[PDB]
Amino acid sequence: YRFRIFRAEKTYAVKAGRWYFEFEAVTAGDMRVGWSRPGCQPDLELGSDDRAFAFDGFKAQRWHQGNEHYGRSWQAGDVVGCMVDMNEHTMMFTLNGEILLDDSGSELAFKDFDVGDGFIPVCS
Repeated sequence: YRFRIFRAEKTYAVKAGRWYFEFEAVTAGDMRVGWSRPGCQPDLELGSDDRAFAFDGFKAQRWHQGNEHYGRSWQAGDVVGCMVDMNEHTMMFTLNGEILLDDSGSELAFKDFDVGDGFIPVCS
């Protein structure tokens, strides 16, 4: 028979040189990391405006006004290095020492952005 945003002090903004910092994540959930301007919203999407340039590995996408598939995803217990060069306006991301690649075969993530008043590290 409801994401949380974290950043540094606005006075620590940079306008020249090469600046690099690390972001470790023991998990692989919703996490974005990048560089914002000292006017970015603490409640808006990290990067969805002209005030931040980020990267989200949960979908392997660089984050700007829109999303573009960039790099690869991470896993539990990984690190990512952010580098920003202001003399040439270039941002780069390295997942565990491996430089991320875009679809056009270029290691560069963002290019040709105005310095404005500075770039501060930011995570979400």
